[PDB]
Amino acid sequence: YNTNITEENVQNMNNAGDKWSAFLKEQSTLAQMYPLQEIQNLTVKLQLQALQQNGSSVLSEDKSKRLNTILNTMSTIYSTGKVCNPDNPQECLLLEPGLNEIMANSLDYNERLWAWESWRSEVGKQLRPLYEEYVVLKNEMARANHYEDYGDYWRGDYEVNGVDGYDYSRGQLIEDVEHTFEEIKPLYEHLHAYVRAKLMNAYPSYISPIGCLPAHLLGDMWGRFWTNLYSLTVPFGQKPNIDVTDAMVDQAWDAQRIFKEAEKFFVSVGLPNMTQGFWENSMLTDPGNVQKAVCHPTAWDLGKGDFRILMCTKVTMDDFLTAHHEMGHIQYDMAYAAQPFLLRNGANEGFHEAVGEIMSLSAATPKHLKSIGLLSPDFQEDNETEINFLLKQALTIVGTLPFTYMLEKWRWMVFKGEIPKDQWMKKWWEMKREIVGVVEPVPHDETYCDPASLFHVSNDYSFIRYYTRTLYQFQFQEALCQAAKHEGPLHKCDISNSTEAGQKLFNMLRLGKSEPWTLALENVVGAKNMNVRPLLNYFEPLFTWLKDQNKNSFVGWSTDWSPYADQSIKVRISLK
Amino acid sequence: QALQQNGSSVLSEDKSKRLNTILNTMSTIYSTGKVCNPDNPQECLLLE
Ligand SMILES: *[C@@H]1O[C@H](CO)[C@@H](O[C@@H]2O[C@H](CO)[C@@H](O)[C@H](O)[C@H]2NC(C)=O)[C@H](O)[C@H]1NC(C)=O
Ligand SMILES: *[C@@H]1O[C@H](CO)[C@@H](O[C@@H]2O[C@H](CO)[C@@H](O)[C@H](O)[C@H]2NC(C)=O)[C@H](O)[C@H]1NC(C)=O
Ligand SMILES: *[C@@H]1O[C@H](CO)[C@@H](O[C@@H]2O[C@H](CO)[C@@H](O)[C@H](O)[C@H]2NC(C)=O)[C@H](O)[C@H]1NC(C)=O
Ligand SMILES: *[C@@H]1O[C@H](CO)[C@@H](O[C@@H]2O[C@H](CO)[C@@H](O)[C@H](O)[C@H]2NC(C)=O)[C@H](O)[C@H]1NC(C)=O
Ligand SMILES: *[C@@H]1O[C@H](CO)[C@@H](O)[C@H](O)[C@H]1NC(C)=O
Repeated sequence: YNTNITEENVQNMNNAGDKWSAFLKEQSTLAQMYPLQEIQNLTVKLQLQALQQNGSSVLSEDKSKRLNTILNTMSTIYSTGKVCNPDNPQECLLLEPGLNEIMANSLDYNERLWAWESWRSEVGKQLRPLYEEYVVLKNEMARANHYEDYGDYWRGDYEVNGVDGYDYSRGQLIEDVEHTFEEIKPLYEHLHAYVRAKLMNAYPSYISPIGCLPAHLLGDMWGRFWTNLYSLTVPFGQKPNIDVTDAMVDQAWDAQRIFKEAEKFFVSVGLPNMTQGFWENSMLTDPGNVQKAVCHPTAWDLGKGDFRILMCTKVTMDDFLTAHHEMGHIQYDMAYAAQPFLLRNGANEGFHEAVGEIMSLSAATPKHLKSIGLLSPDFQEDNETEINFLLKQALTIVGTLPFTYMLEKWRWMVFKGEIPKDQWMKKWWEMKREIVGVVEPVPHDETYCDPASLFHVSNDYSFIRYYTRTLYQFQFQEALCQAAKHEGPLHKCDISNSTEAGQKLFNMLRLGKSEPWTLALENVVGAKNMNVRPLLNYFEPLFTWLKDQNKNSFVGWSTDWSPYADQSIKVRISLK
Repeated sequence: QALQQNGSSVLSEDKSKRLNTILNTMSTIYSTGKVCNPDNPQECLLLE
């Protein structure tokens, strides 16, 4: 279907998916009569547990169809929402095209404010009752499955039991998250202060030097990433960053050389060759013909000895990095190729994405570019280029940590009933002021529903995977080239001509889900929990640079200023 | 007589462009107006 869009392909989807789901349900019902606390062999007990879930079928039929209808309605309203200019209501814009481009390119305060306010006011108002009832349905469903709430069901992903002291209680996750965020707060404070100081020049008379930042100036709809502010926060614009886009042009690099170069890099690292069958039954480059196919990169796990990658080639570095990312996914896929079907997966949700990130990062270093030959040896990069690159990386990495933590904390606290239904939005914004340090431009009462505007929230998805993986990557960094005796800066780490790092990686790759992720961490990193020290060590030079640059500044913020307090009027009424 | 009509050009140039813009606006808004059901405000219907 991805290769060929036909109605026959769509009905083949429907039939195959229905058959697979029916087979899974019938197998679960047949195996449910096997008791659990009798098999001491863990590698089969894990399969029994992974096949034992009764899912939403415990819930009533009418309630089940109502829930499915509500989910479909939420997805449809998110996908087809539209707002537009009051001045000329005859032209209207969706969210994915234009509006995202507007918020990622526009420099007008009024335009950004209007778009940010209008999208929420015209989507969240519709979405509010649906979520208010969906949370109740999910809570009932979770309680029907011996869980405290749906948040407990989500947290059960990391839960490990009966492995003689390596167990991890579900409640322990919260403690780890808060302890990690405590050490992250000081660096985020400095970064936020520097960003506010830099934005003071772009939007004068709109930002208080000690207040929080207005929400509609973050470069994104919600602020999940701060990359779009790079042009407005460049430390040294006189010298450009590391760009080699003309290097492949000079050598006339077609859209085939990328994969061969990736294979050569893998061979130099120590990993074996690649399957010719994979080269044949794959989609290295988009045909470009009249047949539509999605250009979104994705690795496939067909099994049986064949894999493939779907991504539209192009002569640019990002394509090289994405190829490395997907190739890492594919390597991890063959890593558990000799495992049962129940074990043909990663240790948890944050394992597949952690491998591709480190793989791309190892090849993204300028040292690798110099070694390849594209970057001539005589050319050199000073400290300012490194600072610019580190700031660019930080604007993507650090920015999402407080946002992700705050979102997950809000969802967890709302799923356990600790927040009264009539006191959701207020509490939400309070966290935004005190965790993230962002203040809304206009007050929002309880009729709105702001987090429901995000795709992950309105589609029943867990957001914690973006947090822990972000840590694991950097932790993997300490396990990646420190064993490979790398002595230079951590941002210059590379593992070419290092077979020990490859062996250490393979030792955990060739495990699948057969062993707990804690066991893999102890096997490679040597710990039994996620650590934040590697991340702090990675950004030490930029941390020192910020500390030097923040002497004439006020690190931190006060959660009382607002862009509307200067023109507001207070009222006081005493009826009695 | 059929060729003698001085036409609407006798008006001032700014007034002429204002009239032309307004007529075009009327035509466009009539051609592209749309209303739809509050029950499902995601699908909306034209006139023709
Ligand atoms: C748990 O049971 C499985 C299922 O038999 C065992 O896995 C097999 O082990 C035998 C030898 O004991 C091998 O010949 C098979 O290749 C293994 N694969 C299968 C069939 O799953 C496993 O050994 C048992 N756990 C123990 C006893 O350590
Ligand atoms: C989910 O699976 C469990 C398996 O135990 C089912 O619970 C059993 O329900 C049957 C009757 O349906 C009883 O005879 C057993 O005593 C129950 N065992 C218990 C309490 O664990 C449960 O009904 C299943 N739900 C559905 C509809 O799939
Ligand atoms: C780091 O970047 C700065 C950019 O100027 C340079 O270091 C400073 O350079 C100016 C003029 O040369 C002088 O103040 C000093 O040589 C440096 N300032 C210090 C040490 O405080 C240099 O290009 C790079 N390397 C170092 C060690 O600063
Ligand atoms: C270690 O591995 C690298 C990875 O490429 C190899 O570098 C080769 O040899 C020289 C540089 O040393 C280059 O001109 C070749 O193009 C590289 N090709 C090969 C054979 O991979 C080499 O094996 C070692 N060199 C180092 C230390 O980088
Ligand atoms: C397989 O790898 C070996 C060792 O790097 C190499 O000599 C050989 O040319 C490779 N063959 C393929 C299929 O690339």
